[PDB]
Amino acid sequence: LGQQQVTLFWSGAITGPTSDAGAPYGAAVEDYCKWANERKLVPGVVFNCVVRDDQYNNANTQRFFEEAVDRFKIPVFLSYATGANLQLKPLIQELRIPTIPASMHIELIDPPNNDYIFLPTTSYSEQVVALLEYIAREKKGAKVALVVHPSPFGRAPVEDARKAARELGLQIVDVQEVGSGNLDNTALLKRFEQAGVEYVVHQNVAGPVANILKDAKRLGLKMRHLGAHYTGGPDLIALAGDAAEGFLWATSFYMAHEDTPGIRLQKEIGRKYGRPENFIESVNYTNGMLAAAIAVEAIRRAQERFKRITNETVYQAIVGMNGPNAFKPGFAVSTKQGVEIDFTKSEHTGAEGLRILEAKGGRFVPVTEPFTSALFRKVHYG
Amino acid sequence: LGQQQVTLFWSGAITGPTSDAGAPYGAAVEDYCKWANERKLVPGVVFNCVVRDDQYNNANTQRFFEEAVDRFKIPVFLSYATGANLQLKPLIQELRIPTIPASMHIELIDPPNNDYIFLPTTSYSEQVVALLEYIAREKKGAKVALVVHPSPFGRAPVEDARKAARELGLQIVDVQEVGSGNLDNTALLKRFEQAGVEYVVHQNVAGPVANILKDAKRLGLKMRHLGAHYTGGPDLIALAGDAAEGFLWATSFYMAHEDTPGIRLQKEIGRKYGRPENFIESVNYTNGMLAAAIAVEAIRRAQERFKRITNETVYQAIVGMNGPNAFKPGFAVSTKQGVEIDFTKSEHTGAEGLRILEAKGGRFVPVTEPFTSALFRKVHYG
Ligand code: NA
Ligand code: NA
Repeated sequence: LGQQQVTLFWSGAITGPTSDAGAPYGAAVEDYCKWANERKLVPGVVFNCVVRDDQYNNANTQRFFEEAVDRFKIPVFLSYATGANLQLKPLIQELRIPTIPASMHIELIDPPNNDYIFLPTTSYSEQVVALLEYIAREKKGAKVALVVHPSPFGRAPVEDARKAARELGLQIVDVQEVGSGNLDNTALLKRFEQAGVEYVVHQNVAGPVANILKDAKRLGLKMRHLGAHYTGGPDLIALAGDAAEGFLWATSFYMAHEDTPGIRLQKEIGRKYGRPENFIESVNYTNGMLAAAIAVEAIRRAQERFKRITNETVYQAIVGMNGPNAFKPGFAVSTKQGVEIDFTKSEHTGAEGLRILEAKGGRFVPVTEPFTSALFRKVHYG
Repeated sequence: LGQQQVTLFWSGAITGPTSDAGAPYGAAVEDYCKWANERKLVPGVVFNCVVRDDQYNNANTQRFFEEAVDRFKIPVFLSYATGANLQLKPLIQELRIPTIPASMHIELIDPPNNDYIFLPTTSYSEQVVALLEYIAREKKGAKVALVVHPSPFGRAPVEDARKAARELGLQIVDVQEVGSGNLDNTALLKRFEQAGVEYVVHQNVAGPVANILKDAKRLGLKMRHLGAHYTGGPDLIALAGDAAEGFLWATSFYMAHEDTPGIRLQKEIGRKYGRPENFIESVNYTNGMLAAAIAVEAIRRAQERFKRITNETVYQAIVGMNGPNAFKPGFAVSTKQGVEIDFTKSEHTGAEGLRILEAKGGRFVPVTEPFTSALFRKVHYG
């Protein structure tokens, strides 16, 4: 009765490892929550916006989550790191709070302790398998190398890739872990060239990838580079410049240059709060805005249906978010079959479609229609 | 329960332009704050820590500042951008609020509206002048170029530099402005070589400087590179690696590898709160902790002397911070006759000494004792 306070809490890497993505992501959550208040998107609710920088340290994330459950009574958890989410799964499950991660690791929505975790988009695995499919269409028996961030995040899609490579007749000849501060990748690239690698697939944030491309260009190599969600967009172009030309990127998001109410809104909100241009255009600002938008829309549905806002009512709002009752903010693509954001008790992936985009003269251009990977489902679910 | 709440407010670039510096700086403010609470530095008071990311946008900084005055009645301001500080001097003077900036621009403490602003360390102008002095004893009549950040921060020491150079018989042949995303610095460096530049002095953060060093190393160039406070430290090493070998750097801080209670405190505080290792060694983590330590010691002394914590009593505790009451936390160097941190109504610079250090084997090594530049006082004050 009257205005109530509701806490929207995100914990992730505004600084520290992976912060190329966590900074714009965190910023979008804070901004959207700010916009929810100004436009009164949820009648009778003022959002208390809590955005914590855990710097990719799982102990910081746990402490911030415990504080947020105990003190702020959160009905939802906007989370970040793969490693952190893996570690908190038992506790998330125990206290039944719906959790929407920036991490797209499929293991998060696999048993046990998976009833409350909802992936806004396709997983690292589907992305990587989608890219491998694209590789096998180009060139049979292609030699491919994986380069991966040194963490549970980098390692996430490695097993689905090996088994997909096997199914497609490709050979994964190496897998290397490369983190930030990779000033000189000469040795690694020379190793790949000796072994006849022809395609390098990346699972990383954009700074390590950019460094590798810069060196690749410098040395004049012919291997093609591809990458999953966090590797690309305008961020990669800004760090790699022309060394990005021809990079192939798998993602569920619309680009900054496409026409969508959601992309339009990201721009409007970004300018409103004076974000720098490169935040406004980041695909990760889009990514955070979708996560906060999902949370804010489930809170709204909870208010309309139950007139009470709890982990339980918010849960019920999310698992009813399907069919004609799906959420279509225009942030991510949809299959010509499907809708944009839809969940059920048994379907925990929001935007199940993705595309492959190619970097051309400084901009990522779609070279596919939205699609789902049946190959991913065979190798992963059997 | 029952404890007096004192708000410690900082606004700066946690992300956006200059964030290579602002992030560790803001992290140190927050941590020194948590630590004051853990240890109850000031009896009967709890510090509430408001650390805000303005992304180097002056409009955000001003809005954050006004809000913190209205809602928290802050007794001190920890500020950041040189540009934001220049714009706020009248309001700071109006509010009679001691302001301790990250910015070291000498013009902040020049009249008018300069009564409430205190530099913790040496200014940009004296660092640049000190460096030009190092150049003239090595090579009479040397050709030098200045490369600066494209903002008031970058341009801050240029007039003192021109003045000094002319006193020394050096020829400043070019001043260039380069910001972040300077991926290719070839055109600029080639223009330097054709102009016969033999020394490059940088006024900048670490990222752009690093990009220039790596290009210069690729091109086999032999100009010597030098830089003011924000250009160097373990952060420049991490970004530039070997290309930084030989860089000459002017700062007032102790190094991470030196032995000091203050440096010991920063490692202990940083590991206590799970900061990444690179933040913990950052000189800008040291720099922010000094700023926060001064703010906290002044509040402490105000409490003890006056039984009230206000903008007025904090100010009195700052201008009495001299002689027998000078402050010696051990973050910054002192001269032999001198002392670490001392202010008067008339002396608004804390640690007046600086050193020149040289990068050898990925570590900055002092190459001088602490000193002050008479030449700087000649050109700037007469
Ligand atoms: Na779905
Ligand atoms: Na002094």
